[PDB]
Amino acid sequence: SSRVIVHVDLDCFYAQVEMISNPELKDKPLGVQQKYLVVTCNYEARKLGVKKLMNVRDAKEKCPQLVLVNGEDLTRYREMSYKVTELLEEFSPVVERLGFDENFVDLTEMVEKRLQQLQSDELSAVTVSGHVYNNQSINLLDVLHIRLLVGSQIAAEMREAMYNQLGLTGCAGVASNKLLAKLVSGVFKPNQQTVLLPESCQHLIHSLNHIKEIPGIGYKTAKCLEALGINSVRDLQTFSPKILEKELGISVAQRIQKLSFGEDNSPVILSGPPQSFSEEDSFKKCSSEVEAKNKIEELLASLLNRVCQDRKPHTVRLIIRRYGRESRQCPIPSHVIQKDVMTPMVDILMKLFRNMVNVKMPFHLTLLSVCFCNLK
DNA sequence: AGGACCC
DNA sequence: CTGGGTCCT
Ligand SMILES: Nc1ncnc2c1ncn2[C@@]12C[C@H](O)[C@@H](COP(=O)(O)OP(=O)(O)OP(=O)(O)O)[C@@H]1C2
Ligand SMILES: [Ca+2]
Ligand SMILES: [Ca+2]
Ligand SMILES: [Ca+2]
Repeated sequence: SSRVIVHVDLDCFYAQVEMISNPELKDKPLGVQQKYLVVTCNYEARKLGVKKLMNVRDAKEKCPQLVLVNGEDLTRYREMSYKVTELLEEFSPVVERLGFDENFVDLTEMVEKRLQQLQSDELSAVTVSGHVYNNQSINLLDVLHIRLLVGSQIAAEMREAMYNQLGLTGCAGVASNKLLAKLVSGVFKPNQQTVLLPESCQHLIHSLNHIKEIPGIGYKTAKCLEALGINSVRDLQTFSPKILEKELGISVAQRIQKLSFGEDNSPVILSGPPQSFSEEDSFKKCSSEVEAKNKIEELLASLLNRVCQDRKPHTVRLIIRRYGRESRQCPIPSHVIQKDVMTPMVDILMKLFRNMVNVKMPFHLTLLSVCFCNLK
C-alpha cells in the first residue's frame, strides 16, 4: 500500500568529518580540498562565497582566509559513512546507501508497529517532529497523515542518535516514496527535517525550476529533453509519451515521466557490504610506462589493505583516461586469492595496461584507477 | 566494456 | 588535475 520512507542527508560531510577531528577548524571558514578543487566546505565559509566543486583559486578570490584541508584520501569519510549506515540499520534493517552521505530507510513496518502499540487515546496526541512541508495543516483523522508524523518522530530519533553516538548532523525528509523523501529532505538546511503530506506533493515537484533537478535525470537526459523544448517539470508532465520513448527508450521515458508527477515505486534496496572498492588518482600528465606502473603500484597497495575485511574479490579492472574512460578487466587467479602478493598482481595489471595503450606510441593519461569487483 | 546515473 | 560508487545494456 502506502509507504513511509526517510531520506537522510549529512551536513557538509567531508568538512563535518574534518571539523570533528579538530575544532580549530570549526568556527573558522573551512574547505576540503582535492587536487585543484575545494569539493566541499563548511557553512561557516559557504556564506562567504565558497561553493562546492569551486576552483581553488576562485575560492581564494572570494575568501583568502579559508582553511584548506586535503581530503583526497577517502578512508576516514568512508569509515564514517558505514558507521552512519550501521546506526540507521539498527532502526530498520533495509537501508539503502546513495554515495557516502545519503541513506534511504523504509520506515513502513516500523511505523505500523508503533501505531499498533498506541491506544485510541494517544492517537490524537501524536505530533510532528520538524517542519511540515509548505506549512500544510495536519489532519489527525487522516491515517496517511498520522503515519507520516510517526515517520518524522522516527526520523528525529535517527538524527538524535547519529549526533549523540557519532557527533554528526544531517537533514532528513519523510515522504511516501524515495523520490519525494529526497526532494523534501533539503527543503530546510542544514541539520533540520521536513515531512511531506500527500496534498503538498504537486507543490513540491512544481517547486523545481529545471528537469535537471529531478533525481534520475542526469547530464545527458537533460540535454536531450532540453532539445525537445522541455524545460519545466510540467513540460515533461504534459509532453507526448510516444515521442519521448523514441528519443530515450520506453524505459527512460516511462520512468522519468512518472518521476515528473512525483511518482516513484522503486523499493528501498538493502545495500549491505559493497560490490566493489577501488583507488583512484588523477594528474596533469603521465606519458611513460614507468610512471604508470608506479602509480598503479601505490593504488594496488592501498587497495590491498582494504582487501582484507569481510571477503575476497575474484575480478580486477584497470581504468584510464584520455587527453573518455577505458577499462580492461580479467579474473584473479586462484592462488592469488590468498592474503608477497603485489608481484603477480602488478603483472596482470600492466598486461591489462599494455593491452589498451600503445606503450611505444605517444599517449597522455590524466587518470588511473584500480578496481576489485566480483566479491565472494 | 561501455552506458547512464548518483554523491 | 575531483575520488569515489550503483545498476543496465
Ligand atoms: N560531481 C559531483 N557532484 C556532487 N558532489 C560531488 C561531485 N564530485 C564529488 N562530490 C563530492 C562533493 C562533496 O565533497 C561530497 C558530497 O557533497 P554533497 O552534495 O552530498 O553535500 P555536502 O555533504 O558536501 O554538503 P551539503 O550540500 O550541505 O549537504 C561528495 C564528493
Ligand atoms: Ca545531498
Ligand atoms: Ca550532503
Ligand atoms: Ca539530477
